[PDB]
Amino acid sequence: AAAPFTYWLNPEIYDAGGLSRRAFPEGFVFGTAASAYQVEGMAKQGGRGPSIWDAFIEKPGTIPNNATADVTVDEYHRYKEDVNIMKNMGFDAYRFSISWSRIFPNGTGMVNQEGVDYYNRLIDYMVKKGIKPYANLYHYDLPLALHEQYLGWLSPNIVEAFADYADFCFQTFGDRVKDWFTFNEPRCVAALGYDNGFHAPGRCSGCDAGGNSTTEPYLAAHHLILSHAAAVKRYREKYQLYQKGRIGILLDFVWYEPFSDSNADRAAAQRARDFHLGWFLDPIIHGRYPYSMLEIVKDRMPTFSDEESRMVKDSIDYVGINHYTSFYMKDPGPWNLTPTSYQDDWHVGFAYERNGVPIGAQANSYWLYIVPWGINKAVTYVKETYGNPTMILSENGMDQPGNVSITQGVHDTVRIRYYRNYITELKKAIDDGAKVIGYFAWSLLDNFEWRLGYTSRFGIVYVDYKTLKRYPKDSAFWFKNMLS
Ligand SMILES: OC[C@H]1O[C@@H](O)[C@@H](O)[C@@H](O)[C@@H]1O
Repeated sequence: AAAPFTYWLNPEIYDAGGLSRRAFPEGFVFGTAASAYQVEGMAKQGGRGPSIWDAFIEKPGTIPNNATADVTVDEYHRYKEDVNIMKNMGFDAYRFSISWSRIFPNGTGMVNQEGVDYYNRLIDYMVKKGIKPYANLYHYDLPLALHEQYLGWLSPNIVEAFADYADFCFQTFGDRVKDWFTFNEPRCVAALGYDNGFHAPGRCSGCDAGGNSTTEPYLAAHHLILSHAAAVKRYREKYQLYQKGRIGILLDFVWYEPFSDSNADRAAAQRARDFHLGWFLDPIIHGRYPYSMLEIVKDRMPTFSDEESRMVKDSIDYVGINHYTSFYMKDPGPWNLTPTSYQDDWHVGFAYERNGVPIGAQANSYWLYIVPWGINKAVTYVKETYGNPTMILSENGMDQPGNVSITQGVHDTVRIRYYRNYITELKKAIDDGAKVIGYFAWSLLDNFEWRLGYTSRFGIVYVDYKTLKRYPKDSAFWFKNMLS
């Protein structure tokens, strides 16, 4: 049992700000989201082959305090408890991811039956408890074998490797999983993996592992798009009419607000949207890359053949938008001109304040600014720009510093205000015609936050890493109250 202050009843819990299920469309889904590597543990066990993150983690100094996700919050063994918390808090759904290398230790070939069994236990238990499973197929965890064989996303070989893996998952799990995502944040897979080397496999221009920031991110993104399209084709031709599910992709989207009303600032904000979201959503909706990207990046960007363009266009039933934050965008003056990096290709200036006033308070993470109206502007933008496609707001949340006690950690009033305000702004966008059908908080549990390790807590449930005990935060109860 914890210190007395743990059990103070935060009155913010009961201020739902006017929100309930009645403020949302009939059958609107409220969920939480996690990922295999961040929550499962058993990284080197249960027959799981290693991923790129397992080798990347081995360089000392990469994770703070050289922490690993070998155990993390141990959802492999504690999945029943986690599902029960989800149910008790009133959630309808859980978006989780399947570990490619847990099913295919070598990426292709032999199946790890022990991994298959785990996901079957997990899915069977969610169905038993009335939590809808939303399965994401890839969450930063490429099997290491594939990276060793042909450098993973940088080779056209990855496309059939992935499609076959997707295919197997549909065959095996699709009798009860009716909601699929191919990828989480392919932009990040490409940009962090191959532009700045911040994420595995740590490739970039200056990087230890080698790389080329001018070409490799574009090559990676191209094969991610082809792999998504190839996977969806399997689903549609072989499973969809029989299983009656749906398939989409999850795309991160930072809102870019023009800094001023000038043509140049307004154009800069559009350019950033092109490179951030358009990069993936233009091909999926129009069968082609953003014009700006083609004119700036020229031949450093691959092109789709006519056959590819047809496979890629309309290759979703819905799009998941992951949204956290917003920045101001400036025209940065005259552009160079000589290729440097995907990020430099955007040719923009970032701004985090205007007239001495910050755009929002900062969460723990260096990148996260709390800007509730950004979620409204983002959703309206995809509605207007893309013919109002069916959307899931597939991630939203914020982090506390990792190094806080149970007692301090559970009283997360800042997160309550975060969710109340963001969900209010999302509601306004729906009232004005946006076709959103679900919302997912990141995340249920404090977990392994990639390069930040355990110095960042995103959960609505506090996890003591010493004991692995769960303590619902005030924000979990805020949801419980709002959802009934
Ligand atoms: O930063 C919080 C979260 O944001 C998205 O990238 C998620 O898909 C996770 O990978 C991550 O933990």
